[PDB]
Amino acid sequence: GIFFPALEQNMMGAVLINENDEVMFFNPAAEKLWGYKREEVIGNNIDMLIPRDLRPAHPEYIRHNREGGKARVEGMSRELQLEKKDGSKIWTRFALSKVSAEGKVYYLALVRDASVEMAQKEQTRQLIIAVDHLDRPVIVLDPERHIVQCNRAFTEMFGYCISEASGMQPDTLLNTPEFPADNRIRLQQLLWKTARDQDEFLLLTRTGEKIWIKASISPVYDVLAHLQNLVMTFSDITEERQIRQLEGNILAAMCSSPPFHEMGEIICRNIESVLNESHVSLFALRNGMPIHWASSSHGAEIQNAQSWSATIRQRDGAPAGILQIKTSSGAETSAFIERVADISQHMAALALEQEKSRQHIEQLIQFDPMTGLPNRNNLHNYLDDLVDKAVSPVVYLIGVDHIQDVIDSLGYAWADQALLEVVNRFREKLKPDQYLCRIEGTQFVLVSLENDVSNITQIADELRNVVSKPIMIDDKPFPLTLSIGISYDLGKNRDYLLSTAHNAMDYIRKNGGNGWQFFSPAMNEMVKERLVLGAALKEAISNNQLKLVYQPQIFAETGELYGIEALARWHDPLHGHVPPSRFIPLAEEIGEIENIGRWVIAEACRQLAEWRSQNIHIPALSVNLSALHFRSNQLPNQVSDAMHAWGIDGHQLTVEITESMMMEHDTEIFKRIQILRDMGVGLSVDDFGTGFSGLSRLVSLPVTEIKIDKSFVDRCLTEKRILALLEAITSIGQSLNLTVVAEGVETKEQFEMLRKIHCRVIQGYFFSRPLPAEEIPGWMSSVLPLK
Amino acid sequence: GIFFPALEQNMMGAVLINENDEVMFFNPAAEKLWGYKREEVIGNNIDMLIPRDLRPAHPEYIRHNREGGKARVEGMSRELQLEKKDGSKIWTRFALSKVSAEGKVYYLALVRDASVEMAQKEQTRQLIIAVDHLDRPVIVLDPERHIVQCNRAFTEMFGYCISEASGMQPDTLLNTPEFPADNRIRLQQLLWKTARDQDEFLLLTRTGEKIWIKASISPVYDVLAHLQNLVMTFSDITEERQIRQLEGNILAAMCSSPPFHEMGEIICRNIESVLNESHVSLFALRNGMPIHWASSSHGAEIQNAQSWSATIRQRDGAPAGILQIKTSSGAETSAFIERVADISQHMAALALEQEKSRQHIEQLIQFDPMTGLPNRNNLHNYLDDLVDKAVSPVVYLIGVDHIQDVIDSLGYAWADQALLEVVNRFREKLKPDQYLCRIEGTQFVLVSLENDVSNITQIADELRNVVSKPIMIDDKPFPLTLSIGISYDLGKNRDYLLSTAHNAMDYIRKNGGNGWQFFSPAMNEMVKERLVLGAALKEAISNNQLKLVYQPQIFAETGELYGIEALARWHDPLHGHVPPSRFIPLAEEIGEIENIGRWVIAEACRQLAEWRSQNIHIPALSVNLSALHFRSNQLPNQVSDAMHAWGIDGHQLTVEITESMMMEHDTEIFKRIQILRDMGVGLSVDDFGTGFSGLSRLVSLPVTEIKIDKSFVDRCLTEKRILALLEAITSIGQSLNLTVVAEGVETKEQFEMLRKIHCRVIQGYFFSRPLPAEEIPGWMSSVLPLK
Ligand code: HEM
Ligand code: HEM
Repeated sequence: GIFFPALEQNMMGAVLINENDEVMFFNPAAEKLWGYKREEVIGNNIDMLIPRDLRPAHPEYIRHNREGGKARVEGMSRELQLEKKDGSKIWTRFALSKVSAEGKVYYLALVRDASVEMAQKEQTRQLIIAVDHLDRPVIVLDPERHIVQCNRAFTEMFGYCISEASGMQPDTLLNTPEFPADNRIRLQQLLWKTARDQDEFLLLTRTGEKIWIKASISPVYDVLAHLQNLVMTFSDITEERQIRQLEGNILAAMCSSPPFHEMGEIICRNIESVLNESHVSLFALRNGMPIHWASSSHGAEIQNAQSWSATIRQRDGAPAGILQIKTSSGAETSAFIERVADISQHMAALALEQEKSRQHIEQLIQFDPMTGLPNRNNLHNYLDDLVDKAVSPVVYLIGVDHIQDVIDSLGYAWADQALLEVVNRFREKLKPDQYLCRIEGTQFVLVSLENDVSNITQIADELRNVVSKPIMIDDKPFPLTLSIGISYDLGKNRDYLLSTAHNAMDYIRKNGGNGWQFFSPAMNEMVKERLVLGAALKEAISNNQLKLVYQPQIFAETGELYGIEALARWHDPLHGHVPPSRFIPLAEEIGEIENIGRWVIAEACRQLAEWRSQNIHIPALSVNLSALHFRSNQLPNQVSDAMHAWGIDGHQLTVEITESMMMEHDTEIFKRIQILRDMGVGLSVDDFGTGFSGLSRLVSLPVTEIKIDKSFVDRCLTEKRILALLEAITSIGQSLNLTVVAEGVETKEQFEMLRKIHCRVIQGYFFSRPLPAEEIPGWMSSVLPLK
Repeated sequence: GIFFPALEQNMMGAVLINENDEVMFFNPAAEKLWGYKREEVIGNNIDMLIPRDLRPAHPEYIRHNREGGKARVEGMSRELQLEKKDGSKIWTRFALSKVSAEGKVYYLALVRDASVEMAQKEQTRQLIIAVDHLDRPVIVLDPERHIVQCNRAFTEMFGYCISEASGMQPDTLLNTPEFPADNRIRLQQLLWKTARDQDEFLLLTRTGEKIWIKASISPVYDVLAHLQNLVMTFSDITEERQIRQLEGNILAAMCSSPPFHEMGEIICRNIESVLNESHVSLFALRNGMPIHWASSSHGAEIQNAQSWSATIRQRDGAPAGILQIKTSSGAETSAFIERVADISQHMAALALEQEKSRQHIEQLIQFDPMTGLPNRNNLHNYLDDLVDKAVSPVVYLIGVDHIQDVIDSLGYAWADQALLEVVNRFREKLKPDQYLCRIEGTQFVLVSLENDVSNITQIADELRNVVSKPIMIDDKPFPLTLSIGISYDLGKNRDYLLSTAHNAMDYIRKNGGNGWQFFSPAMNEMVKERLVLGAALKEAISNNQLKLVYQPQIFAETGELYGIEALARWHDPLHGHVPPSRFIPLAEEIGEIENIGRWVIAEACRQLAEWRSQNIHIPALSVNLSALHFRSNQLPNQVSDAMHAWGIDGHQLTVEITESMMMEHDTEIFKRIQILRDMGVGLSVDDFGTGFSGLSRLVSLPVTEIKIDKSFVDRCLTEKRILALLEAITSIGQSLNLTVVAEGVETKEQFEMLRKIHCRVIQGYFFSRPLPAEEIPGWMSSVLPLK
């Protein structure tokens, strides 16, 4: 038979199975397939040829193709995986056909090895993901200018599928608007142009919005140099420019250097604004852990959405952040999401880098560029030094308040200068011991060592008075004040001091600002009682409750009377017998020293005159002006008025002017005081001048009394180190014809020591304790002399 | 036999041709394929079934196969366009097999259609062309992470195509430098990521080049949700990487806020780095006109140079500048030039906006917000007020220089920190009366009010020393220098002074990297001449070429010469006859304060040795040492050494010091004076003691004699108080044999004016003008007394 040699020498594996599913034929092509030899399977069940794992399902196909023939179908050709005798599940092309061999229902199966074309199909399967995956849409056109294949970017960019765009003109697919009318002419010209070309089109999506597309056509010929294909690519220019301006705006915002979470939120907001129908949010990396960096308020869930992840990497190293964007299906094309993701990721890397650099910068900056002052870093060391040296530091926290008005009105450009002006006033005001710092924003710190209550009640006042007059901006005033808290304690660490200072600083502002306070309620009480005492002193001068007392002075060599001294004296049921060691500085703080001294001298004069008018006389009275410092320009005015109140008898009066030199700062006092001698008052001095030999010890000044203070005589009896200077002062008195008085003496031994040196007047608890205004007349009417 | 039905009833197209090209077998499948009938086909030439246009060569192919053997190929297969009997042409897969009957040559043809396969092949060529048309590389990776496909972009940009790349790891396929930034591990891990990711990598071409690829890996899953393929896209981030570096650098710049011109220069540097041989220019817009803000310095001639412009607009879109890029003709790709235009323009946009704001506020700002120092306008108003008041200042143009080191190494932030550090030194050292501002950039200006050349040079030298110490920052201290220009002219405007000082600073900076001078060299020579004089004094004191004069003091009583006072002199031929009032301050300036005094005392002791041999019995010898300013660092040891040098006990030697100088350090000074007491060396204090008047009487025993200054003795007509000074001295004089010395007597009338006051010693020109070293014996022999 002719069919015998052709079947025998054939390159396709032909096999036949009887109606009972048993095989009866094989060939060398079948041997190239499977692997079994002919005799191994001739007359045996087909199941052995069937794959071992496929045998359970084969009977179903057998029944379907025998009982009903799969709806009376002889067979078909298709691909199937063949498990060769070596166990390899190779791929081959199978074909089936019902046959009537021997009058029975037999089935003939043809097989062909298909490894090579299977590899071609693998190439195509990779190439389809290579085409769907792409940065821009691309579609190839046959000689008749019909769309044949497209990509996922094309589909998601124009709302079209391959089924919808198959075999149809690009313009017919993207039906163009009639406005302008030349769009059709231009697109035809470009599409039918035989050479590579580019142009711009105004396509409108199947689902809506217009896109100003930039389309390009390129040719591809064949061996015969004939038109084989024309590849057309629709690069986006509308959304492409949207991403370009997205990067531009992200860089613009980042150039202002806003804080970390602000940068994250800005990036998220803009990313969503471009890739609408999505949410975005970033995570930062710290200590090898992710922390939610920023998010936009539009975090609502959207159906049919997919996540999309990227990693933030700085100049090198592990990630600095995690990028995640959830986008709803149909929101925007995948390549466009890629375009947004790359820019967002690189911009986020730069954002992380900026914060990282700012960390090391701020942590080590030793001066804040605004105001150029020291900052927290320097203040930390300048407080650690003091705390470890154990010298009690005092920390004031200043807060500028009522500032936001300038920021709102003129803007930051002028609000910065407004702060700098006050900071410069601080510098012009402060002193070498003090240290200044600007910790953050409108908050500053002052470090001091002098920590007396009366010192702080003045430093705080200076700091708060710095801003009395308004700040001049644009020649227009803009007021400000300060809330200043004072921390002062021993032992506690700088951290405790700063915490307390900030507590007080915020507390003052919350109460209303424009003020100052200590941290300690007890220390605040202290000043409350001080203020009450000051008001009481005001009322006291008003109501004439203070008095004066007299300390007798005697000629040390004879026992005759020499003078009396007017020691101020305060009496009060609310506070008992306060001493001049405490009630004078209160008068200085309250500014009533003027009335204090006025009443003192006035009552001294009135007592002197009312005793002169009676049958009693005394050598003189000495009022110590230096105690209240009596240093205003009315220094002679007050005494002149008081003396004129009852006539001028300066010869009967003495005055003490022990300002360290009384001319070291104000020469007007000296130039005007000569009226005292003109009236006859007895000038007196305690200290010894320094410069120019104390102005040649002012022989021109008619000094009368030289007073050796209490301490000198108190310490004299022990040491010749003081006996020598006592000798010198007494000798110079005796030589320059000056009367020397000693303001202290306790027991007979001190008086014995002072006797030999020829001291002229001695006063102290020895001769007579101070005796009030009511019975010193009795003492003088009784005792003369006292030795 | 089944061999007949095996083919006769087959559905696959089958034909057979014998040696004579006659069709011997033609199956019903072949009938339904071609359209002929079996009877019409059998016995006819095979060419009838061949396409008419291809028939002529078919017999030639058959003859070639019959004769040449063709390596006895058993069979083959392919697709060709079959022509049917009706003339229609279709694509039909087919295969050829070689069979032999009766020992002759026969050929068997098998045929199927697979027209959908031809359509898929058309789709496959289309996929290849679609992916290959775009220049972005894409590759596909099997599950095991082996690259299994490539495209034209990848092969062109990496050398390896698929053939030499398939079936191996991408990390090995892609070679990297030796872990420059740990690139190997990053590539390995990213290649192993299971979720979509993207990073950057250095990859070296076949030749070997440092190119950067933005590897972007994405997975593709199957229908059953398993990892199926890994497709990645290496976008060549080289232009993109360059823009990344550009953005980072310019972001760092704009954050650090450099000056506007340096910002433009940085922009130009980056622009030329990304575009070699570029003549880029930033034509900003000022007052509606294009102003050259900056440009790249490489303006070399270019043939048909490519020119482009980018528009710089504010937030509202109004034009504000033009980035004009000029480059080699067509040397820049459109896709990359577009970005170096847009991104650079949009980053410079905020620079321009901030600069416009700063320019609007420039005429009004009063405080530079980087150093806190007053800006140019404050200084201008201050100098205007000073000149209106007729105050000529000295503009210490402190040109803080060498800052370029920190600028190039650590950048603008740490440059500002160093500037704040140096202004900290200036602020702490400047005296209250001085003023300091910042005229521009790094040029500070410290306005003072010192006209003395000595004070000016002292301020310059102390500024130089305070800047000399390394300026610590970031634990890498940098040395810094100053170029202090100075000027001083009465009645000249601020413009005159600031032009002069600026020109002087420029002149000195040009002549050297450090120094300081005046403008108008007419007076700059003063520093050089005084320095030469200082060197000459150094030489003279080292050589011991000075001289001494011995002025005697004559008793106001009837007596012999009380003593001598030794006064150091100097006589040189070149520098003139230098007086004491000149060289003593020069001695302090040059640092021989202790050395000159040591010479003075040594000469005094040697001359004491010389005198005693003759009848010169040395009543007493005072060697001053007050104007020479002995410090405690060298006083006791050196002053005492001269005592033993020639055997003269202190009973005649005398030193002098002012208590105003003793008060400099009260801790130890007079201890050495007591050592001198033990040695017998007397101490004659100055005009009078300072405060407390006691150290001049106890522990120390001065007032062995005390001297009255000539300025007072000759001015007694107004300084009449020196009479009381004399009597105060007389007190302790009669106490323990102490004495006064009125120095400066010039007439017998002054002698009468003094002697009435019981002064014991008279000195001055009148009784005896100073005598040369060797005439003391003559004066002694001649005058006893003169009266
Ligand atoms: C590697 C060996 C084999 C494999 C992998 C295999 C697999 C399959 C599978 C999965 C089907 C379901 C329908 C389809 O896939 O098209 C099928 C159908 C069928 N199989 Fe097999 N089979 C093998 C061997 C054979 C052989 C040699 C025969 C000989 C007749 C056979 C008899 C049939 C029949 C008659 C059908 C009906 C298909 C139709 O009518 O379209 N099987 N085969
Ligand atoms: C549509 C029908 C046919 C077409 C288009 C066609 C075309 C061709 C062409 C162009 C060749 C040259 C070699 C090559 O292309 O690889 C060839 C070779 C050949 N053809 Fe055909 N042919 C057809 C039908 C047949 C048939 C039915 C037979 C039956 C035996 C046959 C026998 C041969 C032989 C023996 C060769 C030699 C191949 C070799 O030596 O490698 N041709 N054919």
